[PDB]
Amino acid sequence: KFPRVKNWELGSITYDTLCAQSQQDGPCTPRRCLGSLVLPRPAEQLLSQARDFINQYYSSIKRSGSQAHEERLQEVEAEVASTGTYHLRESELVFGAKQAWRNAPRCVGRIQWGKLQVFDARDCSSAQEMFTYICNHIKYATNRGNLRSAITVFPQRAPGRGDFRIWNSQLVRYAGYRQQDGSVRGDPANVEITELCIQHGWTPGNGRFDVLPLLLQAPDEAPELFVLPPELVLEVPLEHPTLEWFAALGLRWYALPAVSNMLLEIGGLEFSAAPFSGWYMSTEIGTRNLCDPHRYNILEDVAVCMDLDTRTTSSLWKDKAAVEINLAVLHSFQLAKVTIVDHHAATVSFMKHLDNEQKARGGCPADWAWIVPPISGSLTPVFHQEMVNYILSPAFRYQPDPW
Amino acid sequence: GPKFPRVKNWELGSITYDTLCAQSQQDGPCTPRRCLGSLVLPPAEQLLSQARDFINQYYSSIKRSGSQAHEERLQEVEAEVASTGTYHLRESELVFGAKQAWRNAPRCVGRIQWGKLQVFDARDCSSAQEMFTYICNHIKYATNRGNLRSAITVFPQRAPGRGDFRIWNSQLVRYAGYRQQDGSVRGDPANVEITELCIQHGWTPGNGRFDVLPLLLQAPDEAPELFVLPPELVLEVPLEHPTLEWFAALGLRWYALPAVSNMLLEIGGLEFSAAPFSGWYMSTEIGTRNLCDPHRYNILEDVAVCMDLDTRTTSSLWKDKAAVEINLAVLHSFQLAKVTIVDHHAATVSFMKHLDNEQKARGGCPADWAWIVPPISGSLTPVFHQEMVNYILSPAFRYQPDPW
Ligand code: HEM
Ligand code: HEM
Ligand SMILES: CNCc1cc(OCc2ccc3ccc(N)nc3c2)ccc1Cl
Ligand SMILES: CNCc1cc(OCc2ccc3ccc(N)nc3c2)ccc1Cl
Ligand SMILES: C[C@H](O)[C@H](O)[C@H]1CNc2nc(N)[nH]c(=O)c2N1
Ligand SMILES: C[C@H](O)[C@H](O)[C@H]1CNc2nc(N)[nH]c(=O)c2N1
Ligand SMILES: [Zn+2]
Repeated sequence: KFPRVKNWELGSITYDTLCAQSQQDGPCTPRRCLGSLVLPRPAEQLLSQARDFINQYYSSIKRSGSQAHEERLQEVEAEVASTGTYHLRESELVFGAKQAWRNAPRCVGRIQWGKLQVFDARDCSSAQEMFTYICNHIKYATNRGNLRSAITVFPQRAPGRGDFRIWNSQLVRYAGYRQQDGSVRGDPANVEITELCIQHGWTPGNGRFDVLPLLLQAPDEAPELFVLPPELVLEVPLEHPTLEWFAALGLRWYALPAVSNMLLEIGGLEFSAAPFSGWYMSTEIGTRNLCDPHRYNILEDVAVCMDLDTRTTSSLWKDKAAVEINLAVLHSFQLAKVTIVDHHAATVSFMKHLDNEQKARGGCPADWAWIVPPISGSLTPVFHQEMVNYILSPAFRYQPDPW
Repeated sequence: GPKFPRVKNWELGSITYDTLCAQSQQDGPCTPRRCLGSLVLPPAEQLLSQARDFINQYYSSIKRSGSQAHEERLQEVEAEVASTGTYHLRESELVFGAKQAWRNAPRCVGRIQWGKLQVFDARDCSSAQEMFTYICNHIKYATNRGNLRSAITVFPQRAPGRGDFRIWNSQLVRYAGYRQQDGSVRGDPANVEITELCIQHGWTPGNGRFDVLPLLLQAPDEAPELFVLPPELVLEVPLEHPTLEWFAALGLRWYALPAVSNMLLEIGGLEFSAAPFSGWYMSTEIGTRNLCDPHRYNILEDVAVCMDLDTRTTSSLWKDKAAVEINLAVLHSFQLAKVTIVDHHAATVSFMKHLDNEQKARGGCPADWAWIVPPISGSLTPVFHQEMVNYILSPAFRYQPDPW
């Protein structure tokens, strides 16, 4: 019933009891673990999810059973009974957004969960308005390199009406230009979105790091195209501390990781456009974004600059180049005074988070395969920590691409 | 479409479906409410069903499913359980079973090799001395002076009302772990308990960082007896670095042969409590886990200081740098000594090929992602980007409680 969770570096044993609060099914069954899969394969429903959330909210401020609690439950019940739905008070929304981050099993950065600026953009009626909110989000979150976590929340979904959607997966993304000679200039993860932009009338560039426009969509309307003011988008040229040739690669990355394709669910209400940003862990850029084969794929180029043996795997040329690239990202962001965390500091902070959550709730939902970094796994403490994975609401969820 | 798990490779974009998982009879630790996949250790009627199942598997493998000999073997096994409460496997059944157990092992990245496994039948063994002889032969055969060969030696099965054959050590080769009076550990901390068990049983202990442990061997209903391995049987590789000349002076070494000996081999409900097996190392096992784990030899800081790295800050990536050079030293020295080894890139590539083989051969392959992905350079290898389905097929290797 209650899972025995062991740390194999220290011998420590905990027991997760938070998992009992899980109301949603994951992809595993006793016959097969599907834990490594990236994506997933009436009115009393909503009402019970609403009651549960309001109950959480009032417990958070230590006022359970009180008359403000009991009254808020009836407001929620009266509205659902008459309209099939209801609305969150802003304070509740602020709470809900923090819990969704706190509950995100794949996020290594949750030590920060209580510090989150929440912009209420539920009074949005057009793509143009959505653009203003996004520009402001970016300005606030970027704060000249002293990054600050933020989320902007657009109107929730409503029955028989199209969704508010940001078509881009992140607020800032580099273009992917498919050359007709088989290759791709720019970021191959972004080929499809780049093509959507062009079809919607964007005039494309031809660099490896062309910042994409935002395609914003208000309900049942064609998406509209907005170019982000170049001064809003802070970027960091990459250079290496000892390899003077590194900067000559023209490599660079943007400061702000702002995810915009996820759906935020609070108390049974769904928010299809709710972009959020924190700051980068260095490996995201250094390992995944630049070294992944289906991305910028720079491993070989850097290895040759380093004059390593490329002819054989046993010279570990890949491992060596990757370390230097990650070092270039850390150095450069620190040089440009932009908030960034290395994977050792991050994982160490995540262990402290686990301990805080253990005392606070009796567990912490965590997805080992995502929490463990993409290089130097067992060299971080999270590797040796067993983790229980489950779904708590409020939550961030994936949703289909709107096209 | 298909009512089976869909499996994606995110590098290549390719999709497969796992139908093999339908063959699983034993439940794992996960439920719809929570995934426990990262957890390291989570009657004649029952026997007969497992026995019938394995006999069906065996006859399938030789393409005689539904045949007269198949049905006679079924009747033969049932009648044997009917009078003894257990049954016995034929030689070729044991060979097929042992190989299928390796094939079925979700955590093993080396399964491309699964059909080339030398199976030594040792079901005649009747003493601890004789266990020693068999073990020595295994080591000689498998070590083959550096040109390593996969092998398993299978000792008599669990019998009703008779003690188990057990090998107390977790591997046939392991370094002593000597607990110091100043709290620390000399040698391998992983092996503190078995070292103390060896001493309690009469072994005169050394005081090195790399003292090879004696074997504690247990024949049925008898106390374990102690056997020292003749040193020439135990191939070691001194560690040096291709370009960093000082690395040799660290005096580090590792043994050639990884030979796991505490696992239980299960076949058709028959349980072989002693069935040590061995292949060859993947370099990250030695270079990353055994030598760099904090709770193992923990040499990361030593090496980083020799490399003159800034160890006062995480963001210098000193751990990452030292780790790479240690791994490189493992590879270089094993190659120089001409002792079979595989780096984590070559291994993971070979595992992708294996997944493709098994997709065609069996409609899928049970695989534990957290264990298949290597402990350094994870996403630099192709398996990181490969979704995997994990489940228990039988025949299997299983963990078993320690004899004491
Ligand atoms: C403040 C610093 C933060 C750091 C260092 C951090 C770190 C990370 C990293 C490394 C990942 C893995 C992402 C990947 O490989 O694609 C991740 C995932 C995630 N993060 Fe954070 N994060 C931070 C802030 C936030 C904030 C403010 C939110 C939302 C309020 C958030 C929500 C999430 C979610 C929902 C995931 C999982 C995405 C998925 O399931 O695909 N994070 N985080
Ligand atoms: C031939 C070369 C082989 C290589 C390179 C190889 C590689 C590996 C590696 C790296 C692991 C991870 C273990 C750990 O980190 O603790 C592993 C696990 C495992 N291997 Fe293989 N292996 C090989 C041969 C074999 C053979 C011959 C057998 C048995 C007949 C076998 C059975 C297993 C089993 C049962 C595990 C899982 C152990 C556990 O679950 O705790 N392997 N292998
Ligand atoms: C799961 N496939 C990639 C994917 C990642 C997503 O999130 C990545 C993500 C999410 C939140 C983050 C927060 C901070 C940070 N530095 N990186 C972060 C990275 C969202 C949608 C998709 Cl489709
Ligand atoms: C659970 N981790 C410790 C443990 C590891 C075990 O096996 C590790 C193992 C098993 C087989 C291997 C075969 C080849 C190889 N290179 N390494 C191999 C490593 C068995 C039991 C235990 Cl208790
Ligand atoms: C197949 C595998 O589950 C997939 O590639 C995962 C593994 N772990 C990850 N971990 C993080 N942080 N981000 C990712 O995109 C992934 N991808
Ligand atoms: C807690 C976690 O499951 C544990 O550290 C695992 C992770 N993956 C592993 N992978 C391999 N190959 N060997 C191991 O011992 C482990 N340990
Ligand atoms: Zn699972």
